[PDB]
Amino acid sequence: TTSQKHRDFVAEPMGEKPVGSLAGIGEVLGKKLEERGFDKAYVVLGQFLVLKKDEDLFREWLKDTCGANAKQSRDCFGCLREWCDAFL
DNA sequence: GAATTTCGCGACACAAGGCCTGGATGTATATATCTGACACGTGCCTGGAGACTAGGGAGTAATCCCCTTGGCGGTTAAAACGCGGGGGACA
Repeated sequence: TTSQKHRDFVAEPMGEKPVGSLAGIGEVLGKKLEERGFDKAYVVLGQFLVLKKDEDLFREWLKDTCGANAKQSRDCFGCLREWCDAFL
């Protein structure tokens, strides 16, 4: 149900992880996000938080920023929500 | 010492290179002619454009592992260098 990258991100605090470490964000989407500005994982975390942890809003924002499809956005949102529940 | 004579000198001659000049030739140019091949105009009709749908190809992440890179220590096989010379390039 969960990719290994998902668990690896969830287990420990993000600290200074690159945006490419998020579940559902690979090389291409990572590079697009870095161009768009969100060049650190905690930056995407903050963008998640500002949207009040909402699901649909965050998924639409991710699709509109880097162009990810349903699955990649869903994985990123799920990993971020679990990380918030585990450390926030 | 005088006269006759052989070697050299100057005038005549000849020969060769370089330059001055003109003609024959071909080349580029102005004028004039004209034709047939390029340019434009029209009918139509066949091919390109537009709207819509289904589905498969491709994009993108996740993951494994292999194989490419880098490093080390010896061990020589091969490269560098100099030197004499003779055969090959060049005129």
